Amino acid sequence: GSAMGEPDYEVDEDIFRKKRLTIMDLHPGAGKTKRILPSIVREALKRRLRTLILAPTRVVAAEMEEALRGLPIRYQTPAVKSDHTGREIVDLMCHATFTTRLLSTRVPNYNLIVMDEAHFTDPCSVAARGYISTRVEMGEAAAIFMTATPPGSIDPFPQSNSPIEDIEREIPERSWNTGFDWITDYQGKTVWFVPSIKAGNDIANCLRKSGKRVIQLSRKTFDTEYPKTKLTDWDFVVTTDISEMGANFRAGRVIDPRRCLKPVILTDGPERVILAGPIPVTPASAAQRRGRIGRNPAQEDDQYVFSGDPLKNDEDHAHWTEAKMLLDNIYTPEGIIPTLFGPEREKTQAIDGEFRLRGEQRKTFVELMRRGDLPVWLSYKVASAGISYKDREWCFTGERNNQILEENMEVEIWTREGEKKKLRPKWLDARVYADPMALKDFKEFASGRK
RNA sequence: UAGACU
Repeated sequence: GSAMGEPDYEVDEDIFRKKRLTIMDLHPGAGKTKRILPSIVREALKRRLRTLILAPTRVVAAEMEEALRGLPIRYQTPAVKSDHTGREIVDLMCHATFTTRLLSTRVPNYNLIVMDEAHFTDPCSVAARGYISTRVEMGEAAAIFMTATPPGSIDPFPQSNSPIEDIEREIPERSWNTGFDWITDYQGKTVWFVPSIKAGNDIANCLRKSGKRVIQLSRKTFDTEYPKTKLTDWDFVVTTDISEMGANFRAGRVIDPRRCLKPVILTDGPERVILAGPIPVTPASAAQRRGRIGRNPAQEDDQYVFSGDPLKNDEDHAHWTEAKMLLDNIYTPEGIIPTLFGPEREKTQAIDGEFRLRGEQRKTFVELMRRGDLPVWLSYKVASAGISYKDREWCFTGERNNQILEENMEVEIWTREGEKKKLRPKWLDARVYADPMALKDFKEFASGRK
């Protein structure tokens, strides 16, 4: 047994057996990260097991470090810097980090793999679960999957440590002069989920000129701003869903529009990726966002203010295909190509081994993602055409309609050899051109400068 | 979009 604070002294030996996948479905706030994880790790070390701990985001990574402080753990994430004598037997990294490692060889032969937030719909995370479950099935490892919302979750309002008041109200997606007093009149601390940084900035600036102390959180502001949510006093946290999971704010209210943009592979005509939306989030995401509050048993009157219903069907989301794209090029030390984790199979109808790439194309694929910063789909389309990483011709030889326009003007690229060409890529992926910043990156790619 | 890494 254990008290609420400390981790349990007793750990089930069942979970360490090779060929065993433990699924830990426990409601948000049940101490899964802060209690259960240290228990496993402690028992991992005494058992002397080569151990992998996986966190979806730097936010979760950081909440893990607090709970594991003082244990001989190797942190391979910019979120945590700590002293390490390279003889550790426990590694901790992010889901996407592990996957890209798998694609780039040779990875420690882990006896034990702990995947926290094992519902994460990120194509790399899905791909990781395929590898992990395949390692378990070969009797090469034991694994634990931890998540409050395991695949098949439908309940947007799970149980909490404290009563939650669920309120449906219209929520502004931009600035507002009037009409939304309840936002600013509320005396406590608010966590507000936003689908984008630009939207986040608009709302943040809006709240500031109302006298409110606002910290903005996103992939770009994490390092300097996250510690501020912990040790400092503030009124609002405006956040992208970098904070969707694991985050521990001392908050009283979540504001959740439950909307976001979604990459979708279109197969009506020539195949391409658009950014569909804004569309409702899945029940799992909503439950995670609501799960940020009602965590404190001492504090009984927390609130979750939301707009609209979730949408479970995300089968048109590109991540199911992209995961298969990644997984089809991941191999086990024995030579087996992994199969998707059970509950996530047949999310799209892809042939067995349809995305396998041979020799040099695989190299290029990986390089297009890691060096090129290109989405999985685009990276795959280019690589599988037999184009090498540095050959940017495909950025200019697309059909007439693939002409990229910015500010209603045809985008011109000045190449590394002084040539002027129109940005007209053979494959369209709205992720490299929709946001102005993303387009600049892609302009640099087309230039020959990435 | 969002995340992850160098």
